[PDB]
Amino acid sequence: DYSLCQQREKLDDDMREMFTELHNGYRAAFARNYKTSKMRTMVYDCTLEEKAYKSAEKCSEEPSSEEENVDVFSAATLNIPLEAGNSWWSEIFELRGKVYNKNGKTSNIANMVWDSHDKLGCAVVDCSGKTHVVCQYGPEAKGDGKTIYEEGAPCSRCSDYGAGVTCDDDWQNLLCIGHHHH
Repeated sequence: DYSLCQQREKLDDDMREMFTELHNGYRAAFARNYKTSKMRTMVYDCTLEEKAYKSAEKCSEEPSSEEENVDVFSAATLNIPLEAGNSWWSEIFELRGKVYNKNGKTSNIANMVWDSHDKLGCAVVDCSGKTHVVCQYGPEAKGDGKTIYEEGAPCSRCSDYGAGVTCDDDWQNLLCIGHHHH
């Protein structure tokens, strides 16, 4: 549901969906291969999208807070969600276990697979001829020295999140989802 999002020049509902699906696929792959016990399903959040735009328009090439990812490019090869997603996912090679080490090498992948993250919103802007892609995540949790994900059977600890949260049959029963119609 993107009803609360406004018209953006370089982002539409299609791309919002592409961003969300890409992240959840990354998180499902990560949960199965690293055995993460409470990896949440992400849902698109139009409030985080507005936060992402307000931050993106500053045209920094670095994140301004722990829950922000930034990517900068021109002459893209892939579409925008894949160009950003792949750059951020590639940091997986610099991870060294479940503990986040703030070293400039893993901030994007850590935001994407932080187990308690369940919301994202993104922004696409031009800065002096380069595309900046920014995604903002929630809730706030990421930090140096903190545990990115707890380890164990997938979905075994969904109930840690409390009311209404169950294993998500939409994502191969690997992720945890909040109460919803389905």
